[PDB]
Amino acid sequence: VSPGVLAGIVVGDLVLTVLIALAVYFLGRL
Amino acid sequence: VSPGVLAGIVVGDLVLTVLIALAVYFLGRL
Amino acid sequence: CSTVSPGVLAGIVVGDLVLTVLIALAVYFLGRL
Ligand SMILES: CCCCCCCC/C=C/CCCCCCCC(=O)OC[C@H](O)CO
Ligand SMILES: CCCCCCCC/C=C/CCCCCCCC(=O)OC[C@H](O)CO
Ligand SMILES: CCCCCCCC/C=C\CCCCCCCC(=O)OC[C@H](O)CO
Ligand SMILES: CCCCCCCC/C=C\CCCCCCCC(=O)OC[C@H](O)CO
Ligand SMILES: [K+]
Repeated sequence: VSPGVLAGIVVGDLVLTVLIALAVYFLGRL
Repeated sequence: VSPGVLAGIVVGDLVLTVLIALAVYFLGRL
Repeated sequence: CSTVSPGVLAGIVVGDLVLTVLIALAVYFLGRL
């Protein structure tokens, strides 16, 4: 796999992890 | 890391990410 | 071919999981203030 893909994966991971953490949190606020 | 291996890591990690968030909030409201 | 070391890969995955815990904790702690 290419470093270009991996750059997307790593940064994507950071972003999605924050979004998931916050989505799950506010789901629990319903 | 092959594309197949990377794909398994992406999927497994995101499932686990959702559950970890869920678990932290669950424990936190006990 | 740039073969990645299994030790590094294992380390980074665990690293991600620990960071994930930390992110969830941060949300939790700041959320309840
Ligand atoms: C679909 C439900 C998945 C729930 C599983 C929880 C695993 C949690 C581990 C995550 C770290 C990343 C490793 C993920 C490894 C699991 C998936 C897998 O083995 O992938 C096979 C891949 O196609 C060839 O490596
Ligand atoms: C094959 C691999 C299978 C993958 C599975 C590995 C799961 C590992 C544990 C994750 C912590 C999640 C614990 C679940 C927390 C329970 C919270 C709960 O039941 O309450 C629901 C909610 O909080 C009320 O709306
Ligand atoms: C992605 C999960 C982040 C884990 C955070 C754990 C705590 C910090 C320790 C190490 C972070 C650095 C390791 C991850 C970034 C290094 C690998 C990398 O940069 O991959 C890019 C590659 O060059 C292709 O573009
Ligand atoms: C919207 C896009 C969403 C994308 C979702 C991504 C989720 C990836 C899952 C776990 C992060 C761990 C990634 C581990 C693979 C990269 C680290 C790696 O193998 O790098 C070792 C190398 O030696 C250093 O450059
Ligand atoms: K993650």
